[PDB]
Amino acid sequence: PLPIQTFLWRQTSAFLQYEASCVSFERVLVEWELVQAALPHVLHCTATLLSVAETKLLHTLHWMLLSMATVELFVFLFAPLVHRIKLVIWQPMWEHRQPGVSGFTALVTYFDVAVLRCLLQPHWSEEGTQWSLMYYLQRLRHMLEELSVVLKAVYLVLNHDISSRICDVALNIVECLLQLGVVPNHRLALTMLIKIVKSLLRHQVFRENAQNCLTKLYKLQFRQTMRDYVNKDSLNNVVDFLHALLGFNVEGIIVSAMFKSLITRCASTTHELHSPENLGLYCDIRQLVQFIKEAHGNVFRRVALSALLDSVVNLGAIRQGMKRFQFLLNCCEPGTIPDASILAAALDLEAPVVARAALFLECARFVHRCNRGNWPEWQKLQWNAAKLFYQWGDAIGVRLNELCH
Repeated sequence: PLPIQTFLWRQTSAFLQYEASCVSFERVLVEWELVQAALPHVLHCTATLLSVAETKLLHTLHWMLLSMATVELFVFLFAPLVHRIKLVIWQPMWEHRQPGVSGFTALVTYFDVAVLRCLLQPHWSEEGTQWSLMYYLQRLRHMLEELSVVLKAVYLVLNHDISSRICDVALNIVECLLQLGVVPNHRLALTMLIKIVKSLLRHQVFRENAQNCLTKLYKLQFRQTMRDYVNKDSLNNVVDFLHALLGFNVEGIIVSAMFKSLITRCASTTHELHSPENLGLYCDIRQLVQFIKEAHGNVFRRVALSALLDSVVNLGAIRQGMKRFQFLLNCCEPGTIPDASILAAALDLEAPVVARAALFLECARFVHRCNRGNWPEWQKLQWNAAKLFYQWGDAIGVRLNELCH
């Protein structure tokens, strides 16, 4: 470094005129340590101007080219410019291959580490991202033709925002890494898969690939991490995930592992739930639970009767089970959640008497509310519930007669 540095800054002050500046800009450089020291200004200003001078700046850069921070700056400013320049570096770079300059193409990888480190930026211009991701895809393919930090970077960039192009390229690269066998980390990969599938003729093919990757990953903790994710992440995303997965085996295990915690967490939100703005969301959940009951979830019975399956008596567990039962019963099809058989058989089940009595009195209160007039806040279903109630009563009476008599 020498007192001349101010002159260099002056050049930036011209770019940060369009025609006049290029004359002296080319002259002073045309007329190795000084070249290296001056390269950052030239890279910055040419990137700024590009975002007849084009040819002059390109020639200046080529003359300059013919340490990690330098490549870092190079990538940050020139990655989005690839598609617009339309040669040793540009032509290979159009196909997402390493540039041919020997300055940093050499192997100790400088370009790779540069792109990886700078890609962590939260608001990189999207144009560059699409390139960088494709580059990684290509490199991974080359690896398969003849890395956890890459997964970490992809995960850190995915959360900020997702798009059709971004999600497609992310799915492709994640599939390529799974094919490579990077996973022996598991939590990150599963979370990335969740994020990718959360936003999905064109879409189905990738979706089929999505569940294929999910099945491949299933072979190797899954339940624990999923149970953590469902509670940690906001409901809207969880319900969107379930809608995408099902649409209204992997589905069996995921539901059997997640439904209990989903109901548990959603139960303690009634005040937010009733607010009209979010009412639409509730509708989705209804379908979800209905589907779980329709033909899929036998776990529904076990989750519904949790209060007496997880059993001095444990007050907290039974209270949580009853909270879940309250949410489920008041959710859909009044008088349909507990069938006649379960109520009739509840007398003899080898479970704490308190739980059975609580279930009976809760059904009693539900029937009382139905009588008073206030069904769930929304008919033929009114008449149907009468038949279900009569079946309940007949079964209970038959059981009582058989037992006592």
